[PDB]
Amino acid sequence: SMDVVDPDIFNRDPRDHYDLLQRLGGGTYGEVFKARDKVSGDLVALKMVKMEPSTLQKEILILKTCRHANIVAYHGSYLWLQKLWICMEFCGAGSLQDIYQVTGSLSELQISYVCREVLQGLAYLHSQKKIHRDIKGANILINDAGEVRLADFGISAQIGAELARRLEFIGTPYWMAPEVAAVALKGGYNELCDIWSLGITAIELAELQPPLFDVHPLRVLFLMTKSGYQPPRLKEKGKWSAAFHNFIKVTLTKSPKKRPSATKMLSHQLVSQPGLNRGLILDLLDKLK
Amino acid sequence: IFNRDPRDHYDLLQRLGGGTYGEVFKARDKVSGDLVALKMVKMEPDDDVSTLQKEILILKTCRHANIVAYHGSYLWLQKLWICMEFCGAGSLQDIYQVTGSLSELQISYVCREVLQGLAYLHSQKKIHRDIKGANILINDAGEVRLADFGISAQIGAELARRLEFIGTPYWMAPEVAAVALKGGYNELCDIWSLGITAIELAELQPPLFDVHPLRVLFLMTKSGYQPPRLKEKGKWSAAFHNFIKVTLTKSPKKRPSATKMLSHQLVSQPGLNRGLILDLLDKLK
Ligand SMILES: CC[C@@H](N)c1nc(N2CCC[C@H]2C)cc2c1CN(c1cccc(-c3nnc4n3[C@@H](C)CC4)n1)C2=O
Ligand SMILES: CC[C@@H](N)c1nc(N2CCC[C@H]2C)cc2c1CN(c1cccc(-c3nnc4n3[C@@H](C)CC4)n1)C2=O
Ligand SMILES: CC[C@@H](N)c1nc(N2CCC[C@H]2C)cc2c1CN(c1cccc(-c3nnc4n3[C@@H](C)CC4)n1)C2=O
Ligand SMILES: [Cl-]
Repeated sequence: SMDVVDPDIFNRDPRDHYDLLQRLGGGTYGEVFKARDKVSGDLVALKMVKMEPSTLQKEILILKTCRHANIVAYHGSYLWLQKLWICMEFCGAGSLQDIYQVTGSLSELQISYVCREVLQGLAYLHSQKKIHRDIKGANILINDAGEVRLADFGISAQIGAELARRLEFIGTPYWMAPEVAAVALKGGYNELCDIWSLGITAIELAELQPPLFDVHPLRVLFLMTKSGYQPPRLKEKGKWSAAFHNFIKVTLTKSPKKRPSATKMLSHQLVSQPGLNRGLILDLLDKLK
Repeated sequence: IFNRDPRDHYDLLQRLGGGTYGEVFKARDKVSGDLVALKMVKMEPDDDVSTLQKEILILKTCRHANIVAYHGSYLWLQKLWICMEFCGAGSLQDIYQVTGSLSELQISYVCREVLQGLAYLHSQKKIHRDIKGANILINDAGEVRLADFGISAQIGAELARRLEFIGTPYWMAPEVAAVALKGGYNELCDIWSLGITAIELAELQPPLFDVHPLRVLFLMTKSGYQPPRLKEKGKWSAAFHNFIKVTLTKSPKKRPSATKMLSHQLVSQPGLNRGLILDLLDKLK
């Protein structure tokens, strides 16, 4: 009650409300488990993080204040015995990475529908002055109806925490050049970084991996910052339509001043075409079986 | 670094000031009688001393007439003392607070001397990052000296701390990668800061000084942000107005370098010399 926006954190065992099912996956953030509501029988995903004896509260708040069909729903969190369990919408088919690893390259129409859906979620997030900063196949989830939901605001919360603390150390601003003020306040970039990530994700869904995937991370950073760096392209030309080649070209615009917003990208031919609906992903899921 | 009590070589005379960096004292050499400034920092047991050592290294390796003279440093009982030249008049901010607005010729001389120091630092990709009237000192002989490498010495460590957070970069936008590896800015930020400082020398405060710091930061990050200007138009020459206009170029990509600014009419004019500032020091009495 003392918070402006209540994060809805229960100081109790999540097993009071849920039946813990299988571990779906894990990483540096912690683990994701499947769970079932003890009264309604509805499925949920629990993201469990091991605590040390505030940035997770920021992640919960980013999620809670989203109320959009293309962003995973929030159902409350449990803080118990040094563990935080964030309860969210369960997406029965997993991530697009989980799917394409069995299925192979998605079709152009299936990629188009996913991009339209991700752009809707992004336009909504950017309208709220939020940035995702971790768009990729593993964070775009698919439910049993073939519908698309964005997940994982972990990096978004880490950046929010970093920028809020940074204000404590910057000192007086009056003599700062505008590019120094941009780093101190915003980290030196804006929400258009998500549009680039979606373009890379479209290549990922078409080629099963992002460009340079087998190059070392620090070397990829080095390659991307060289003066003669050029945005990546789809390897096969003839397989894709000129609209998919162009969608990649404009989302992967090098200069952020010319890279279009999520709202603007929703007018692109590739994502505004009439045959885009969840039925395309239902076809993909049939192939999965 | 000397492993001895600086009180053995100096008599502490008067605390000149203090801040987040610690304190600056006026001190006198026990044998020569020459005056020095001692910047002291108390080191806590768990502190990382890397950025303090880098600050000493910058001062020691700078061999330039427009950067404060360095004498040595002392480390004794976890107090670090950086010994530098003592400036009798203090900073340009300490001066204009008593003297008032500097003349266009005095500002032109100061900008020339600051650009010479910045050209030396920028030639080795060293960024001062805290150019302002309080960090430009005037020594007893009338020479203009840049001081305070406290921010500059922390840039590399801050970039390294921030790099740890970077996850996988395969889906990362090139501008995000550039900020992670190159910082989001370069030495041209000092050219902007000198432009603001010239306005401060002329008007007694930087533009928007009465506006809340957070609001100033937000205004600076808007796409329609307009660089500031001198308040009076007729009081200043066309060369001074153009100096302000070009140093305050919003795009760092088009902002002139320190060497390019040294060819500007304002600072390449014939009558600029330390006599213009020794006159300023005479007025101080
Ligand atoms: C990592 C587990 C993932 N492979 C996975 N599999 C699933 N299925 C269902 C059938 C078998 C399997 C393929 C099903 C799911 C997931 C993830 N998830 C989910 C749901 C809401 C939020 C988050 C979330 N919030 N932060 C993070 N996430 C994750 C994206 C990682 C970081 N995740 C699901 O509903
Ligand atoms: C440490 C140096 C500090 N003076 C300093 N300087 C800065 N600048 C910018 C220009 C150069 C310099 C003047 C800028 C910063 C800092 C600290 N900070 C920050 C920001 C978020 C978290 C933490 C943080 N979380 N855990 C820890 N930290 C650190 C405090 C160490 C333990 N820190 C900044 O953004
Ligand atoms: C400390 C107060 C300052 N107003 C001040 N006053 C003075 N006087 C003379 C009599 C009355 C008063 C006007 C005299 C002086 C100063 C500073 N200083 C000096 C000298 C070398 C380095 C640094 C230095 N290195 N890092 C930093 N500094 C400082 C700029 C703070 C950050 N400073 C002087 O010689
Ligand atoms: Cl910063």
